[PDB]
Amino acid sequence: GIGHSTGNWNCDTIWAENTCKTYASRHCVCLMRDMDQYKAIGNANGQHGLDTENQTQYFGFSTPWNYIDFNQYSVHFSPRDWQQLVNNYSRWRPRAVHVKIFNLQVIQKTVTDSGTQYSNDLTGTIQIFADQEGRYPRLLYPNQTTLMGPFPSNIYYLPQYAYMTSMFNSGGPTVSSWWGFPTRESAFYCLDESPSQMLRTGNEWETTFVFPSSTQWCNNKISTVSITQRQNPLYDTWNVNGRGDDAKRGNFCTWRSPWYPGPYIYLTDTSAASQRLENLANVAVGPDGMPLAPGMPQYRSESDKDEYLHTFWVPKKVKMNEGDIRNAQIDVSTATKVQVDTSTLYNTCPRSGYMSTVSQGGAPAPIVWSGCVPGMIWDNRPATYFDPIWQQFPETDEQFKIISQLGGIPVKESPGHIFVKVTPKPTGAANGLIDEYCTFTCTVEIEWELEPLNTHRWNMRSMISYETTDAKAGRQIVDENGQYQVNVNSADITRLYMTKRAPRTN
Amino acid sequence: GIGHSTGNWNCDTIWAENTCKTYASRHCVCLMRDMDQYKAIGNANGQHGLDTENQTQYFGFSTPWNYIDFNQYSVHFSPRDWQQLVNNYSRWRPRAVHVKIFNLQVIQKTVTDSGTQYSNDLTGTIQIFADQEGRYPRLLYPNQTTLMGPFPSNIYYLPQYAYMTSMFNSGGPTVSSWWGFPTRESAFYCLDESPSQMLRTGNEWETTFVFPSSTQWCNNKISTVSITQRQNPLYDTWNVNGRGDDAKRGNFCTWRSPWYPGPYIYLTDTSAASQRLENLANVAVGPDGMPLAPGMPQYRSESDKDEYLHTFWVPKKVKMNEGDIRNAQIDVSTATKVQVDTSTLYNTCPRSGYMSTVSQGGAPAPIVWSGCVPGMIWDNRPATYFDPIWQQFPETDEQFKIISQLGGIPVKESPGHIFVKVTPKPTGAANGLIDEYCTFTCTVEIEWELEPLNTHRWNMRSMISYETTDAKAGRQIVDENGQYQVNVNSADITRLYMTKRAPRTN
Amino acid sequence: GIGHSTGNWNCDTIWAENTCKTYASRHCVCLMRDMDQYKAIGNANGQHGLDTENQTQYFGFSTPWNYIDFNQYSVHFSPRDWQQLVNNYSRWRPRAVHVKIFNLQVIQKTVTDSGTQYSNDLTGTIQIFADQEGRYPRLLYPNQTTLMGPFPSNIYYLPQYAYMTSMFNSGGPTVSSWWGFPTRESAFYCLDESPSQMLRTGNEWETTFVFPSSTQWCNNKISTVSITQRQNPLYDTWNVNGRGDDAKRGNFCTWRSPWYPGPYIYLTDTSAASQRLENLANVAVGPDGMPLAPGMPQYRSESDKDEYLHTFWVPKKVKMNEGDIRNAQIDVSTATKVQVDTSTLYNTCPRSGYMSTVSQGGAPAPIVWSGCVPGMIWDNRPATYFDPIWQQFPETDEQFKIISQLGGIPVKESPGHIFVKVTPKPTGAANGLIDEYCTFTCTVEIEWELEPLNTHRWNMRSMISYETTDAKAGRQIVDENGQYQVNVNSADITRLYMTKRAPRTN
Amino acid sequence: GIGHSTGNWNCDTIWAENTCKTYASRHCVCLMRDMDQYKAIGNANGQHGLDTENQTQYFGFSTPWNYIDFNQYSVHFSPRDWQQLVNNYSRWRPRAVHVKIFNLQVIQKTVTDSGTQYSNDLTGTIQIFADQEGRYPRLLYPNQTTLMGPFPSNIYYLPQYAYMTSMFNSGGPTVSSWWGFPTRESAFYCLDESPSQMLRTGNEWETTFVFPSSTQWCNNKISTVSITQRQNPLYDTWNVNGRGDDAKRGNFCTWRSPWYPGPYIYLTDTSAASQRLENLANVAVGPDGMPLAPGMPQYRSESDKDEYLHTFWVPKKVKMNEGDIRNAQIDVSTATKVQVDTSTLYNTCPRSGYMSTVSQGGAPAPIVWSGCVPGMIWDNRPATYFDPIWQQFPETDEQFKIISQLGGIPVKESPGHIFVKVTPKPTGAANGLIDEYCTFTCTVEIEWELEPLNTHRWNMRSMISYETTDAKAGRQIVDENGQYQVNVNSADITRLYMTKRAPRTN
Ligand SMILES: [Mg+2]
Ligand SMILES: [Mg+2]
Ligand SMILES: [Mg+2]
Ligand SMILES: [Mg+2]
Ligand SMILES: [Mg+2]
Ligand SMILES: [Mg+2]
Ligand SMILES: [Mg+2]
Ligand SMILES: [Mg+2]
Repeated sequence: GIGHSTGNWNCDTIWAENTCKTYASRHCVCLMRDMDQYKAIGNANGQHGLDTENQTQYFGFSTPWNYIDFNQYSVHFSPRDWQQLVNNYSRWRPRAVHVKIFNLQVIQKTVTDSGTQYSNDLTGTIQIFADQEGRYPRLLYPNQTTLMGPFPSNIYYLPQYAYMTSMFNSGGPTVSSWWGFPTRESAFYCLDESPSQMLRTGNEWETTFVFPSSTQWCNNKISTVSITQRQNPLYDTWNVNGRGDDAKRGNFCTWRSPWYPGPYIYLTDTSAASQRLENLANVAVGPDGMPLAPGMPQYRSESDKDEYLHTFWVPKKVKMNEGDIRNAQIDVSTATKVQVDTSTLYNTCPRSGYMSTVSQGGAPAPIVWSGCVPGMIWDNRPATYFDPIWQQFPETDEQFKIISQLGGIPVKESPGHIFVKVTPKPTGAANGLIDEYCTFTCTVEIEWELEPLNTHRWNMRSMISYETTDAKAGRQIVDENGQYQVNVNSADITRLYMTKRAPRTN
Repeated sequence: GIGHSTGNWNCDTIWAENTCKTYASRHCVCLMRDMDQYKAIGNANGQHGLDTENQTQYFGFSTPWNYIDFNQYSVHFSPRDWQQLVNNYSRWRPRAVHVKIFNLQVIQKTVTDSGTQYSNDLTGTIQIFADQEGRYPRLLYPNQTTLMGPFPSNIYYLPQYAYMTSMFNSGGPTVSSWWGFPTRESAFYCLDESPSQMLRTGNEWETTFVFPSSTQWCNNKISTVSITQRQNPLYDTWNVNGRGDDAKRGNFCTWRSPWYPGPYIYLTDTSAASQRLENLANVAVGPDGMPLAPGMPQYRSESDKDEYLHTFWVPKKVKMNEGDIRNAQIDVSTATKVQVDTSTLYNTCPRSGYMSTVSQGGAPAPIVWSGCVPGMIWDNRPATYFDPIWQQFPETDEQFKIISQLGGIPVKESPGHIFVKVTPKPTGAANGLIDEYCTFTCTVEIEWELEPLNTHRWNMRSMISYETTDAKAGRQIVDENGQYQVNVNSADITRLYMTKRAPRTN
Repeated sequence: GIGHSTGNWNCDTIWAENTCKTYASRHCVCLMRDMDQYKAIGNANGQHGLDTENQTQYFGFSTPWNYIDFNQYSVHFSPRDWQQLVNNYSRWRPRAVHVKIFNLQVIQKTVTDSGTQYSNDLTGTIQIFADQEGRYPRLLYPNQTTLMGPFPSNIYYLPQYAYMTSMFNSGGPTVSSWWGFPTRESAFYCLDESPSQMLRTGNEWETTFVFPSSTQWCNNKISTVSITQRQNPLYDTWNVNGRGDDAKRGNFCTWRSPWYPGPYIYLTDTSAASQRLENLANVAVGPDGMPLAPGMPQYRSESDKDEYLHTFWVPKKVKMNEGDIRNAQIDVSTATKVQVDTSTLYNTCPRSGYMSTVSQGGAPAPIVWSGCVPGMIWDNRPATYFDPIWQQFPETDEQFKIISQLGGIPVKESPGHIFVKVTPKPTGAANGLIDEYCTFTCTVEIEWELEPLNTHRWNMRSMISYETTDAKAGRQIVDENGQYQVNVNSADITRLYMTKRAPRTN
Repeated sequence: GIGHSTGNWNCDTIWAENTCKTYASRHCVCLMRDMDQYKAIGNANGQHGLDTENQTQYFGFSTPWNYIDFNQYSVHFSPRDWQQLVNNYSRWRPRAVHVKIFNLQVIQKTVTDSGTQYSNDLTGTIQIFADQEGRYPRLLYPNQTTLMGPFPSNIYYLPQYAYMTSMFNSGGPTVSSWWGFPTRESAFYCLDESPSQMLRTGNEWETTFVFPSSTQWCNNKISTVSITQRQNPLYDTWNVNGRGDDAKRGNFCTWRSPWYPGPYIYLTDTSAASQRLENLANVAVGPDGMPLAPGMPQYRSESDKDEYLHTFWVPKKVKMNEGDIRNAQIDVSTATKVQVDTSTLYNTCPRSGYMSTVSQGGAPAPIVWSGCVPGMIWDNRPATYFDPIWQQFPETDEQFKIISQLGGIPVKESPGHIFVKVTPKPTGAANGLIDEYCTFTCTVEIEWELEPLNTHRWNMRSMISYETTDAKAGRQIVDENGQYQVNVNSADITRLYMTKRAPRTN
C-alpha cells in the first residue's frame, strides 16, 4: 500500500579487487513541464556571436518529460573514492548501470491566501520509461547543467527533456523567425507515444544498462619515459640522424624515430570583444559549426592557455537545494574556470606542431593541421573527477578513433535516457491541470571494472594527497552555510582530480 | 657436474612448407658492468646540435645488468636464408622465440707481473632473468649497436642495460647539471629486485616467448600494376575526369580515382653545418623531440635522398671479436651509408605530395602534410636483411596504424629483455670485487610463419640473385683477414637485401 | 498498510536469576535538522576561559541526521529497579542491546493564518541506519544532554548528530576565524553516503548490538575490611615495621604492607573568577587539553570537594515534553550539583597522597603524581543511577586500565549510533522543503548479566532504602504539575543512587 | 656437485590482499674473525662522558662467529613497497621469517709479490647454525650498523658476533683494567659448543622463524579527532567543568574528561661540552645506566627537539660495497640527523606535561614524571622506513606495556641470530690459518600480515607522495657514482617515511 517504503537510500561505494560498485542516491524532484505540453522551440539568430546569447540557430522541441542525467564521476564517487580510484588503478570502465526509482510522492501544490499548501496526491502517478532503443534523440553533450549534484544530499531536479532537430536556414543569420528552419528530415518525437510505466506511491521502478565488453576504459596511465628516449643511452645506433648523417652519442633527439607523436592542430585564442565563431579556429557543419578547441592532446608548459587545454567551469560551492535550473545560465561568479593541464602528456605528446616545409632546403615551418599518419602514438587528455564518465557519439557512417576532448569514455552504446513526467491531472476545465510534482529517490548503481596499477619502480610514485591547504580551502567538505564547496582551481585539479597518475613502465 | 656440456651449438635454419625455424648461436661474453653498480646517467646539454655529440638532455640509469638483443634479420638468417625467404615467400612473421643460455663459464681475470691470467671460477654464478612482464623499461630503439653480429662466429658482448627516464628541464639547453632533470614520474628500476636464476657452470637457462596471433607480418609483396591503372583500358567510364568533364579514352590519370594513395609529408634535407634538430623537419616531444625523416613511404626516383628514404649504416666488414662496444660510436669509415630506395613503392605510393589549393581557381600547390583520409591505400617501405625483425612500440593510450619507417614488424608484444649479469664476487675489502666475467653460448630459436608466394603471371619474375660482382666484391663471405665482409651499398640492398620482391597480382 | 501498529510499548524490567532485561520505550521526535544540510561548525576562540562559553577551539560538522542516545542507567531502570539491582547484586554488565523503531509518523507542519496545522504525511519517509562499523565518528562524551529522559513518558527529541574533527590552530587563542583550523586529517563524513533504511509509516526498524564477553562489569562490591588490616590481630609478624624495626603488637599501620593502594594525583580546586583551564590541574592535548578532575579514586572525608569527587548536575525535575534542547545549556537553577562521595572507597583507596622524600632523612612530603607501581590495588569510584552504562573509549594505540572517572563501564565496543533523519521532502522550489518531522516509538531492550551478591556475615548489611523523607521530598515520583522530580543532592545519591553497596568479604 | 647453483636471487615483494611477502637477497661476505678466536673484550673507563668514546665500562666476548642482522624495514621493502604499505594499510606485522643461505663460495686469499690472488677453496666449509633456543646472548639493540643495506646490491658483510656480560666494578669510573669486572654471573658462551651445519660450496642452508600470533602490529593509524573533542558540539553535558562548575557551551577543554592522555616525562636537552650521562635525564642501572630520551610519545610542535623526538642518523648515501664496518663509527658527514616528529600524535598525545600542585589553591606546576594511571590512552611514536621491524626485549620478571621509543614492534619472541663463520683451515703451523673468507647469497623471506585501512570520510586523505623535489634531491635512486642515496632529513621522513598515515575514525 501507501505505507511501505519501496526502496532504501544507498550512496555507498563498495570496492572489490578488480571492481567497485558505486551507489548514487539522490532525492529527485520531477516538476511538471509546460503544462504537459510539447512545445516547438528555436532561435532565429545565427550570428554565432561569442559572449552573447541566442546566437546559434536551432529548431527543436521541448517535451513535457523530464530525464535523469547522472553522467559525471563526481556524482558516483566521493572525493576519497576518486582518490582511491586514481591512485590505485591504471584504468577503469563502467560495466553495468542500474537505476532505481522508488519512494514516489506526487505532491499537489495548492495556493491559498496564506502561502502554498503541499498535500500528497496518493493516487497521483508519474510515468517512467527508459529509452534504450535509441527511439528518441539522445542528448549527447557532456557536463550540461542537467547533471545530478556531486553531493549525496543535493536535491536533484530532473531536467526537462528537450532536443534540437535538423534545421535549414535559407535566410541569413539575422532571420526574424525560426519557423523557416524545419526540414523534411526534422523529426518531432512524442515521448507519450512510447509505452511508459505509470507509478503510484508504492510503485517502484528500475532499469539496467550493461555496457558492451567493447567499451573503452578510462586510462589512468602516465608514461615515465619520453617516447623519444626509448633507446639505450650507452650504445650507438646504425640508424642515421634526422638529416641522414651520423647519429651522435647522447644526442638522441636527432636520431630518426621509429614512431611519431600524435596529430597536432594549431588553435588560436582571441581575447577581442564581439568576436564570432568564425574568428575562432573552427569548421562549419550544417546550420552552424563548431570551434576546434581544445583540439588534439598536446603537452603545454603553461597552466593557462584555454585553446589547447580542456577548459570548463566547476561550481565553487554547491547548494543542496538549488531549485530547477531549467533555462538558467551558470552564474560566472559561482563557478571557477579550470583548465586541465597536459603536463601528464609531456612524454607521449607533441610539445609543438610538426615543423616542415615543401620548399627544398627551406626552413621548417609549423604545420597548421597534422592529421594522423601511420606510426603516430599519443596519450589522451587526463580525465577529471568532474568529467563525464562516458561520451556517446552521434550515429554516423564513419568514425575515426572516437574521443571527446571534453571528457568521458567514448562509447557507441550508453545508458539511455530514463524519462519521467508527472501524469497530468486535469481540473476538468480547459487549459488547466492540478498543480503537482513528484519527489522520489533515485539510486544509480554503476558496476565498475578496475585494473589495478602495477609498477616495479624502486622509488616511490606520486599520489593524490589531500593536504592541509585543501582542508583550509574547504575542498571536499561543506561550509558553515551547508553548501558543499568544491573550491577548485586548475592547480587543484592537477593535484587532486586529474587522472593519468599511474606511472606506466613499458 | 662441471664436466658435461649443458647444450649444443645450433646456427642452422630449417625450412618447412609454411614455416622455417632459425637457430642463432653466439659465443656470448657477459662482462661485469660498473662494479655491479646502478649509476645515474644523464646529459645536461640540450642544444640538439646535429653532427655534435651529447646535445640531447636525458636522465636515466645504467644498470650492472647486461641484456641480449637479437632483433635483426641478419642475426637469424644467413644470406641465402634471406634469399630463400624473400624470393619464395610473400610474407613472414616470427611466431615463437626460444632462447637458451648454456655452457656457462665464469672466468676470473687476475693481473700478474706477466699479463693477465684467466682461470675458471667453477662456483661462480651469473644471474639471468627474462623480463616478460614489462616490469622494466624496454629498449625500443631499432638497430642499436647492442645487436648480435650477423655471422655465427661473431663473439657477442652482451650490451649493458641502461635506460632513460622522464626528465624535465626548467632550465635551458645549456644547463650545466642534469640533476635538475628528474621528475616525480622518473622511475629508478632495480633489476636486482626481480627474482633471477643464479647459474653455475653446469646450469643451463632457457626462456620462451610466443608472439600473439595478432602479430603483423613482414610483407614481401610488390604490386605489378599502378593503383591508378586498375581500369580496363579498352572501355570508357561513366565516371568523369578530375574536373568533371568527359573521361577520355586511354587517358586514365585524369579519371577520378576510387581510392587515394597513402599519406604524404614533405621533408627537407639540409647539408649546412651547425644545424640543430629545429632546422630539420621535426616535432617537439617532451624533453627534446624527433625528426620526421624518412617519413611516409613514397616512391622516389633518386637513389640518394636520405630524408625520404630509410637510411642507415651497415658495417663494411664485421670482426669476429670486436670487444665490448659500450659507449662506442660506430666508426664512419667502417660502415657505409645505405638508403633503402622506394622503387618497389612505385605502383602503390605517392610519387609527390598532394597538390591542391584553397583558393578557388588557384593553381594547386604542394601540401606539406597530408594525413590519412578515408580511401587511402599504400604500401610500406621494404624491409632489409639488416632491419629489425619487430618493432615494439611504447605503451600509449592511442596508436594509429603503428609502423616504424626504420623497420621491423610493428608489435605490441615482443620478446622481453633477457637480463644477465655476473654475480659480484667480493674480495672482502671495501669497493672491490674479484675481477670476473662470464662466457656462455646463447642460442636464439625463432619459429617463423611463412606464406609462400603465389603468382600465375606467364613471364618470369625478378629474383634476388647472387652475382659474380657480389662475390668479387666479397659480399656474404669472409675476407682474407677473417672479417665477415658485408660490403653493402644502396644499390646492393635493392638487388640483394630488400623485401617486396614477391609480385602481387590482384 | 497504514492502519496497523508496527510495535508495542514496553518499558518493563524483567528479572531472572542471573539476568534482567530492561525495556525503555520513549515517544521519539525526529526533527528535521538544518534543512537537511551538513554544516561546518566551529569556534575560533581558544582562551579556555572557565565560566565563559565558546572558549575552546574546534572544527567539526553538524549533520542533518539525528541519533539515539540511551546510555544512562536512569533510562533503563526505574528507581526500584535500581534499588533491586544495587541491593541484590555484586556486579552487572549489559550483554545485548536491542533497539526497535516503530509506529512511525511523519507529520507535515503547515503554517496558516490560525496557528500551525499538523497533518500526517502518509508516504513520508525517515531514513535510519545503525552505524556499528565505526564508519562514522562516535560521540563518546558521557551524560551529554542528548540522552533520553529517565521517565517513560518523557518525549525524546533525537539529538542532532554533530562531531568535531582534527583541527590545528597556527594562530593564537584569539583568532577570529575557525576556517584556519581544518587539517589534512580533518575528515568530513557524509552520513548520506551510508546505506540507510527508508521507512514509511507501517515500516518498522530494529537493530541488535551484543556486547563482547570481554565487556567489563559495573562492580557493586564494597570492602568490609581495610586493605591495611588484613593481618590476624592476635599474632606478631616476622616482617618488620616501616623503618625496619620490630613490628609492634596491635600497631598494624606500621607493618610493611604486601600491597599498595591505588595511584594518587593531587588536584586543586580554585574558586577565583576569570580562571582558564591552565589554572586548573590539567594537561595539554592537541588543540586544547583537559582538566584532571576528579582524578584517581580516593577516599575523601568531606562531602563537598569537587576536584576529587565525580561531580555532575542532575535535573531537579524533568518535564515530560521539554522540546528540542539542541544548542541549549542546562539551566543552573533547574539542576543540582551532586558529588559522588568516595566513602565507599575508605577501605580500599588512598585517603591521602603518597608521602615520601628524595632527601635521605628528610621529612616525607606529598607526591603530586603517584603513577601505578607494581602491587597497587584499588577500587573504582561508585557508579550512580545517573551515570552512563558504558564508556566507549577513543581508539588509540595503547590504553592503560581504561576507566572513566565520569562513569560507565569502560568498553572498547559499544552500541553504535542509530542515525535517524526525516527524508527531505522538497517543495520543488529552491532552498525549500516541506516542513515535516517524525514521531515514532523507540524501544531499547538491554540484556543484563547479573551476579547476585553472596555474603555470609552474621549481622545485617546496609541497603538502599526509600524513606519517608524521600517521599516528602518527592523523589522518584511526579509533582503536582506533571514533572517527574528527581530532587537529588549529594547525600541523596550516597543513600539511594550509589553502587558499591554489596559488602565484599575476602 | 660444485657446478650447480644452490639457490636463486629474489629481492621481490609480492602483495596479496591481507599479506605481503618480502624477499631480501644480499650478496654476503663472511669474513674470518680474529683468527677463529673468542676474545675477552672490555672497556675500563666508566666516566660516561658524552661526545667521547669508550666512556662506558663493559666486559664481554667477541666470538669468531658472524651473524645476520636484517631487522629494518628498508632492508625488506623498496621505497614504493613502503609507500604502498603505509598508504594502504592501517597496520602490519611480520609473521614468518625464512632465511636461505646458498651459492656458498669459500675464497682463499693468497698474498703474492703482485697483489692478492683470490682462489676458490672448493672443499672449504662454513659453519652455520640458527640459535632459536636463546642459547646464546641476543643482541637486542636496534639500528646498529650490523644491518644489511637498504639496497639489493649492497654487499653485506656479516657483523662479528660479540656480546657484553654482567660486569661489576668495585673501582671507580677511572679504573685502568677491565679484568676486575667479571662476576660469577658473567657468562662466556662458546658458540662452537653448539651443533652447527658445515657447508661446502654446493650445500645450502635455511631456517624458518614464525612469529607468535601474540606478536603486536606496527600501527599506521592516526586519529582524526582529538581525544578531548569526542563530545557532540551541539549539546550541553550534565558533567561539570574542571573546577566543578557549569560546563559551558563550546568550551569543551574545560569539561571533565572520561580519559587521560598517556604518561609524560619531562626530559632536558643540554648542548654543553664535556657533559656526562648524569647531566642528561637518566637512570642508573647496573654498571652504567641509560638516558631517558626520547621518552614518552608526546606531541611536539617543533621539528627539532631531540630529547622528545626519536632521533637517529640515516646515511646520506649508501655505497654498494662498503667493506667490513666492524669497530667503525658512522662518519658524521656521511649521515644526517633526522628526528621523527610527533605531529601525528597531536590528537592522541599530551602536548605538555600534567600540571598540578599538592598545595591547595596553588598554581598547577608541571609534573616531572607522570606514570600511567588508570584511564590513560595514547598513541605510539610513528615508525619509519628506517626503523627496526621488531624489538626483542630482555627477559625480565616483569614488563609494562613493552615498547621501544627507538622503534620496532615490541616482541618477546623474534628470529634468533643466524651464526656463520668460515671453518678455520689451518696451515699446519702454530698460530696460523689459511686466509679465507666466504661469499654467499642470503635471502631473507618475511611473511607480513596486513590490515587494509578502511575509511569512510567523504574528503580525500593525505598520502605519501613522491615529488619532483624528491627526485631532484635524488631520494630513493642511485647517484651518478653508483651510490644509493637516501638523502633524508626530518621533513623528508614526515612526508615519506613515517607511519601513522592511515586516518582512524572511531
Ligand atoms: Mg642528408
Ligand atoms: Mg653514431
Ligand atoms: Mg568542372
Ligand atoms: Mg569518356
Ligand atoms: Mg631502619
Ligand atoms: Mg613484633
Ligand atoms: Mg569547585
Ligand atoms: Mg552547561
